Amino acid sequence: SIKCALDCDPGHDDLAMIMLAVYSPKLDVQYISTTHGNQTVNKTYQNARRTLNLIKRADKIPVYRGYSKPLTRESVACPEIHGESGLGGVDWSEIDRTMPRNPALDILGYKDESELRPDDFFKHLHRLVSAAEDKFDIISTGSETNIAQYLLAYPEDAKKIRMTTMAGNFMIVGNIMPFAEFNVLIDPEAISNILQSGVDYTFAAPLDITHTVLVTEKVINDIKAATEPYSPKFTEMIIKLLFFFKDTYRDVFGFIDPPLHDPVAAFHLIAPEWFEHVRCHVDIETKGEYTYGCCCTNLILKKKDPTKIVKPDNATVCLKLKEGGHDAFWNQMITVWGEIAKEIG
Amino acid sequence: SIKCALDCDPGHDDLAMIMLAVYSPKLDVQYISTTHGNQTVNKTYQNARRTLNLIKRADKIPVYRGYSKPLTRESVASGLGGVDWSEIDRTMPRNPALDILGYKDESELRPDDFFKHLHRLVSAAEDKFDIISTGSETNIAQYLLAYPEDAKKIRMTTMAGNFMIVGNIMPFAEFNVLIDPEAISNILQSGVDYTFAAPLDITHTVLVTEKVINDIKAATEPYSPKFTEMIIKLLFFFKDTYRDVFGFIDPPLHDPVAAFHLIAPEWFEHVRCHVDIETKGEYTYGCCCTNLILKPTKIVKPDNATVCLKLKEGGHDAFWNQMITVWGEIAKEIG
Amino acid sequence: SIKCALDCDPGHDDLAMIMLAVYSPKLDVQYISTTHGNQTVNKTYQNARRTLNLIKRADKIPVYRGYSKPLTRESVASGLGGVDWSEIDRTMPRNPALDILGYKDESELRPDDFFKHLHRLVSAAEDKFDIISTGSETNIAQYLLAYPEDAKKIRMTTMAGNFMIVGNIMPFAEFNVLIDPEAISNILQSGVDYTFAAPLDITHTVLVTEKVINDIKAATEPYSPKFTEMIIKLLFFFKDTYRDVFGFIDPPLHDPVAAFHLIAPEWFEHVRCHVDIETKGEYTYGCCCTNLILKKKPDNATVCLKLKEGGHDAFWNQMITVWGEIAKEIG
Amino acid sequence: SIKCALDCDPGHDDLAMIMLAVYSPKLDVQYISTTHGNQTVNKTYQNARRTLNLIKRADKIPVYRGYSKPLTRESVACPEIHGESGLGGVDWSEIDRTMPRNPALDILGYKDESELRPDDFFKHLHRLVSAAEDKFDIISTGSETNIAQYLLAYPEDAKKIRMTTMAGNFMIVGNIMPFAEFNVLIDPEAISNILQSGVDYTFAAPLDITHTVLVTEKVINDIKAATEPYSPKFTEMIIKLLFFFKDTYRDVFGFIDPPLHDPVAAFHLIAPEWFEHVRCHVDIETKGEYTYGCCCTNLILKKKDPTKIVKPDNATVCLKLKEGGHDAFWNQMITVWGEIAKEIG
Ligand SMILES: OC[C@H]1O[C@H](O)[C@H](O)[C@@H]1O
Ligand SMILES: OC[C@H]1O[C@H](O)[C@H](O)[C@@H]1O
Ligand SMILES: OC[C@H]1O[C@H](O)[C@H](O)[C@@H]1O
Ligand SMILES: OC[C@H]1O[C@H](O)[C@H](O)[C@@H]1O
Ligand SMILES: [Ca+2]
Ligand SMILES: [Ca+2]
Ligand SMILES: [Ca+2]
Ligand SMILES: [Ca+2]
Repeated sequence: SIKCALDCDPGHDDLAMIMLAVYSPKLDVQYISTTHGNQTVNKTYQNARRTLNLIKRADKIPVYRGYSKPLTRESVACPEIHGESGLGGVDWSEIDRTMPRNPALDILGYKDESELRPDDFFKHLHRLVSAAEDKFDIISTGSETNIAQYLLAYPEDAKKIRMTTMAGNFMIVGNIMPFAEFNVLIDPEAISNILQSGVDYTFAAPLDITHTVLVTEKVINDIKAATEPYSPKFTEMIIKLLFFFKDTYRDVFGFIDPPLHDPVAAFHLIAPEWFEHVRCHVDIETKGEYTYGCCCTNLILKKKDPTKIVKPDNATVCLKLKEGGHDAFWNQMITVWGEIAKEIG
Repeated sequence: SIKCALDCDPGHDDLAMIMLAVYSPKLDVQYISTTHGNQTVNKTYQNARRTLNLIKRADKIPVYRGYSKPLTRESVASGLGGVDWSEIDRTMPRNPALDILGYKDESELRPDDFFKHLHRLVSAAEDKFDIISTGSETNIAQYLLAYPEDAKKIRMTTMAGNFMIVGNIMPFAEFNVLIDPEAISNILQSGVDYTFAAPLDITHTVLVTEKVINDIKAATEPYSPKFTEMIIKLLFFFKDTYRDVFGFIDPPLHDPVAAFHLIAPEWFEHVRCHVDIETKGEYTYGCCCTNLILKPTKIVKPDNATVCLKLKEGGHDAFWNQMITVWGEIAKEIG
Repeated sequence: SIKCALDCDPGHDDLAMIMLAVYSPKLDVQYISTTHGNQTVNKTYQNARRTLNLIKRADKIPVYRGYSKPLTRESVASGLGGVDWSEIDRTMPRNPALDILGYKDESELRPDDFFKHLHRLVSAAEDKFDIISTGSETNIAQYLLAYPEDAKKIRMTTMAGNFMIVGNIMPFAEFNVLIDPEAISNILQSGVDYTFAAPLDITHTVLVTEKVINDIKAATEPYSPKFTEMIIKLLFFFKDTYRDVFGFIDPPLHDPVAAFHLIAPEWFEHVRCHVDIETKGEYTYGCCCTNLILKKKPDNATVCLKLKEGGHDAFWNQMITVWGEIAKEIG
Repeated sequence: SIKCALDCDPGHDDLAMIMLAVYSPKLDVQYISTTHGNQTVNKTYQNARRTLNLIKRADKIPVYRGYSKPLTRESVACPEIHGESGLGGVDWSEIDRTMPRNPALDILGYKDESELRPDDFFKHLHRLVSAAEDKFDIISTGSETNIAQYLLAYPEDAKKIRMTTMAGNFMIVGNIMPFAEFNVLIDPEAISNILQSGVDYTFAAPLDITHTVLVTEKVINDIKAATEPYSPKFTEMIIKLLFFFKDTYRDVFGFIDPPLHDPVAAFHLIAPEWFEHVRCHVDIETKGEYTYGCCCTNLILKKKDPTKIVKPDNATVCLKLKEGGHDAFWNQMITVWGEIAKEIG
């Protein structure tokens, strides 16, 4: 079993990722840290805890509320995709009202949530990094501000951190900006810092991959088949969240079926075998006026003139799923949804 | 018939574009102006004249040798490999441009030579004068700096940029834009009526297949086997690198597509939009940035270009029949 | 008395500033936080504690070791040359910060340690809590990123920048700004009440002349000759490079001037203006850009361009009196 | 006698520079080319010709109308200093009405001025560059766009061009922007191009020097003394122009006596021996948002760590006048004003 932490900004797809990571027996989630991105970090905190409560885990997994804005830029949310709440599609009154105390507070010695501070997670992560036999796994699927901040406070830990991310676009264009992907552009300095720090970094789920991991009619019916027998209430919840995500992806980006981005990065930690991988140098544009967040690589230059590479590698890039990859991913995701529905009843 | 000028950096693609434009009865080429690219503007001059001589037109069309480097950056400089050009070079007629300029020979050619000829054409035009541009766009930027009042009477039709797909020589940008993005940025702000007629979006689907090669042979081999051999080699010179570097099974032909746009616009999708050219980006200069991906109350910066993202149905076939018919007529004249 | 904290990168100048702030009865130093500069934040930690120990205060004031590098750029890293510190190091009392934090020893110090202490001070303040900042301003930028709602209740008084004269380590920019301009840019946008109290504009006219040196000796040599010797060497360590590189006959003392501003603001000219920090410039990052040159976007700082008349003398009498009291305590 | 051309944007101080250069026997002016800057290049054309006509030379010196805007930015004029015309202070009706035909037109084969084109000067300059035994001298005291354009058309001539300029600020702050000087900031890409091209370039008159070359009451009375005996009309003209320049320099920048910048660069070609000189690497800021046009040098680094210098020298910088320099300058300037007044009567 692999001990890991999740850094995320839920967000419908982060919701899916938490489910997979928390319930996969291959992963052992230590905590969740929320960031700014799809919404304000206060909402993404609340949304991680809602995800956990729905899956009967809100009193088991500590959740930390992290940094509210990027290193050197202004926050940019994405209600256009994820609603003003960050998890549109459903009424969360019941989940909010039955929310157990956050075990993070116990760890921190806090009476209540008003004491939560962005750097709360630091000491917990540092214990996990120290304890790790090789490297400690972080899955990051929102802005990567929190990890940048950690590394600024703990630079000596970078070499013992392994990042597995949903971020970027390489061989296809971006989404919220022409050539850049949301998670990078909202704080490119963060990812630029991380790449230079000594972290072992994997672009596990760029749009390149995530734009082929779509929530089709076939997926929706497999979900209902795995869940409706055990928990109609849970079916209703997860379907509505996915339909809301679909509708905005259609109205905003023309997509017929929406991409379920973030679980794919958890899937990479669960089962790396399903992914193509290439080592390269990734530069994050920070100076560009219209192109900040662009992930610019030396892949062309290796292919052209291989033995003249100036810059050393600083990342793994996953451009495609290997054969059977899409199937492997959905079976793992739908099995988790089926187990969740069992626990809920 | 449509009077026009060609600005280009031949270049095998540009060679194909000159052929189409010069031999199309729909177009009336007034001159050709060459620019820098992978090859020095001196070579691209020589290559335009080689193209013209091969097609029995070197003594009809004036060719100008333009600027050797970008507005504010460094160049990245035969330029028509695949072929022995000794015969073409040796039988080269005098460049009619020299007569117009009063020059004894070619060593007197200056980058701004084209200016007064273009200004006469712009003045004479009833609406706008058509320029087809398929290399760096430095020359046109320079012209507009010398003649700002003419921008409003210039219509540009270009091979440049990439919009819904990634770039080529840099991750998100296309060669012609990145080699001088300030040029295109200037032009877009100037009042020029500007059409991205042949971005990679379109040109990456205009590929030299087995079917194209045999149609070429069919149109050319009866009349000029030498010319068949030549045009195939030129089209396949960069084939291996296009495969191993950029994944193509069959290599693209970019620049003719922009001449095709002036010949027959009706084969192209078209959308008016605001294009920003990245100039500040370290790794992303030359990017053509639009909101085309997006389907509020946000201040819309006004349109400054037409973007052609795809060929309409039958467009690829319309293009090749026009291109291959030209190659067929050329091969007739050569024998 | 005015409660305040010092953020600094000692540094001979910062050493002088700590002395003034700690021994002035007008100021009540709550803690010192160290930052990166020409020396690593580990050394600047050690140097703040050395300053405190020398002045018989290392067991009174908590010192925090802060961030080791800028927000988004690379560091440019003893830091108090001129002196043998073996005695001071060996007699160093436990850092009271450790007691506050529950740490056994100094290896457990973390850059964000100061945060909760500062937040208590900000909350407790009736209007705003005073920070004097005289190195890179990374620590304060980090704090504000963790605690954005506190910006409105923080008053900064800094040694940083250059406005009507050129810079020092770069043509148009001053060390403290250029080493992390994103930090100061952040702070200026945050809501902090910010004063450029001691730009080069002022500090380049606060020079260690023969007259200053003899006044120092007069105030100190009667009580502590070894302290006289120490403080002169520290003040003249960088003399040769200040002459050969930057033209000064007598070298400047920058950072005390910012503590002096909190002690006695009335000696300074002041103007409210909009300051833009260059971050995009290749050769000009750290430039503090205003329209101050012109006599014909909302204000975000106070700028102090010159000392009022008698200001130089007010400053030295305060500085030299502190050195005289220190020398008394040392003997 | 030294053959040279003037590139300028008159402008009250350019007016003074033309006077000095044209009437100094040490200099042989081949032509004047006007640029954008203190005003639109059409006005600076008219203003060069007005200068020439006033000094009985409008039919002797060809004037070219050059480029109207910078290489890659939008024009910025300076009416705040120089009036909407570019030469406020005086009524120019008489000068305009008695303006002889521009000899440039004869050189170009043009019937009239509507045929003037920005690249007109090119062929004339190229003949002068070819004919020069070493290098051909250009004095440049406005935007340097025209010379950048020339070099883009004629790159092989750069090595045979010597520039002597009024531009920049090095050890003091700028004027129209905090850290940069008008002539550089209005087109920094131009100067950046020129510095990289192979031109032999001298910053002969930065603000460093020009801010100490002031039009005092002592200068004004010396002017009147040298001119009023021979031409009261000319005295009236040159005084009014200087007083207008003074008043705006006071209202705009608080200067009591205004700096007469541009003549100082002509003075450098007349008598270099009055100037300090240092060779260094000058970088022009082009990327800075608030600091474009800044002249950033490696002078600090040679002083600090001398034998590590990376970047090769690309300019001469004149930081101060040598002793007697200010006197030498005014005697030369006031003698010219005195000779002008003689010819006018
Ligand atoms: O571009 C994909 C990222 O932004 C989307 O909003 C998802 O949350 C994902 O993390
Ligand atoms: O980017 C495609 C362009 O570059 C190629 O070299 C062709 O000439 C074409 O104009
Ligand atoms: O540039 C002035 C600053 O740098 C110096 O090194 C001093 O520490 C001062 O705070
Ligand atoms: O900054 C000085 C320059 O601009 C001024 O306006 C002068 O004309 C001079 O050429
Ligand atoms: Ca997410
Ligand atoms: Ca081309
Ligand atoms: Ca300091
Ligand atoms: Ca001028």
